[PDB]
Amino acid sequence: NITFHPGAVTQDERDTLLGQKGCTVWLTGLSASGKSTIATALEQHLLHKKLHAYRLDGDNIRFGLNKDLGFDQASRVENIRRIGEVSLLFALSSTISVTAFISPYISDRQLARELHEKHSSAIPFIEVFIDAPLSVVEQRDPKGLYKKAEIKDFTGISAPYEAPANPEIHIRTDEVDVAGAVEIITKYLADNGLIPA
Amino acid sequence: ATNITFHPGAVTQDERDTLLGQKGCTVWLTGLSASGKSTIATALEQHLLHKKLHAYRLDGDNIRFGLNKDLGFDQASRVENIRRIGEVSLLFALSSTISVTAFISPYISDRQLARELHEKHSSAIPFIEVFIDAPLSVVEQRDPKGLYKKAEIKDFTGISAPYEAPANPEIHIRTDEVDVAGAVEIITKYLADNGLIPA
Ligand SMILES: Nc1ncnc2c1ncn2[C@@H]1O[C@H](COP(=O)(O)OP(=O)(O)O)[C@@H](O)[C@H]1O
Ligand SMILES: Nc1ncnc2c1ncn2[C@@H]1O[C@H](COP(=O)(O)OP(=O)(O)O)[C@@H](O)[C@H]1O
Repeated sequence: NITFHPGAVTQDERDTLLGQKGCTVWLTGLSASGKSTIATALEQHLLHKKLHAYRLDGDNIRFGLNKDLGFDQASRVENIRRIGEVSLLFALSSTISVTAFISPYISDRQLARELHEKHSSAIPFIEVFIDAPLSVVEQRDPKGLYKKAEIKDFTGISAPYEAPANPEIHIRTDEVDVAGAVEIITKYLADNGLIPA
Repeated sequence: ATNITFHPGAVTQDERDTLLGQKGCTVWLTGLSASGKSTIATALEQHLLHKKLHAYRLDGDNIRFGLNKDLGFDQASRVENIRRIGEVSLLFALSSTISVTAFISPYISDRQLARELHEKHSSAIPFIEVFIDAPLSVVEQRDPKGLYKKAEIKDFTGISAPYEAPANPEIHIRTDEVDVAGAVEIITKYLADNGLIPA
């Protein structure tokens, strides 16, 4: 009982068979703003809804796929480029891809977006501004990164963060808790047809 | 009214596999040009999707001009091409997806490095190496893109560069003896026999 047409499955075929549409949920924000805390909680929530969702962050990218990359300007650009391509591949597989990198530069995030929006069939790219004040992330500072200021070119302290002008989702994590941030993102996905009811 | 639950930290591998009713793995196809990797990969992916299983094909169409567009054709580029593909296929397996790679991957050391990414991973991930084995005579008869006839093309695997055949892979399929549906049946049966998809 094995059936297939010649060639590759189309995107509509895959989406229909798996009962799910792929997209990229692109988190951006300062260190300690809550990207990682929100991404792992959102991923679990979606998995409880029987949805394929997968988090991309430093833990599974930096020392594997991108282990060849340094911290010079060219390396940083290439790091985001490759994360953009990988996130697109996950979306093409009918998975909700959640990226949790500071991604400070407008141009880098824009090129990741264009890979999705210019894809032969356009793939949703949902930019989520995880927005916490500098005073809040310095008070949080769960790794001591802000106190070191012994660390150079640090986003928001000694390097620039380029805030998105008008992202698809804007979440102020000093006024919404983790569950509320997960609720906001999931409701956006549901209201835009990307996950079932 | 909401309905949200989660524990601190990341989902564990067993939690993810259980919630999704599926275990992730890499099905690594290797073989000569025109041996049937892409033909089998697209049929297999369709078959698994029909079983409501996440499966995803990695090949030249979605890798070469995207993630790996920076790479050329020198030996160093070639090694790096397979290296990255090994990492990406691992990420898909970690997502509880059946990742199917369809690259010639002619060198034993490159396939071995990809394999060790899976087998030495903190939680070990199955790496299923499938020798798509067709004689030089058959693939020269097939030559669906004229690649073997060009000989015009340099350092071509099986003609002017080596193919290092797997010694004893998890699956060995002679595509001059089995049709595409039978090749899909063998791989799918192996997946079920090893608990990676429901029976
Ligand atoms: N609403 C919220 N969302 C996310 N994190 C929060 C929130 N409120 C407080 N925090 C705390 O802020 C810190 C954010 O750390 P982390 O998720 O590692 O941020 P990032 O990945 O952006 O560097 C965590 O200690 C978290 O517990
Ligand atoms: N039993 C078989 N398995 C796979 N392909 C076959 C088989 N018999 C004939 N073919 C043909 O051989 C060619 C294989 O092409 P392709 O899948 O592109 O090989 P590769 O991906 O290894 O370069 C296709 O034309 C396909 O129709």
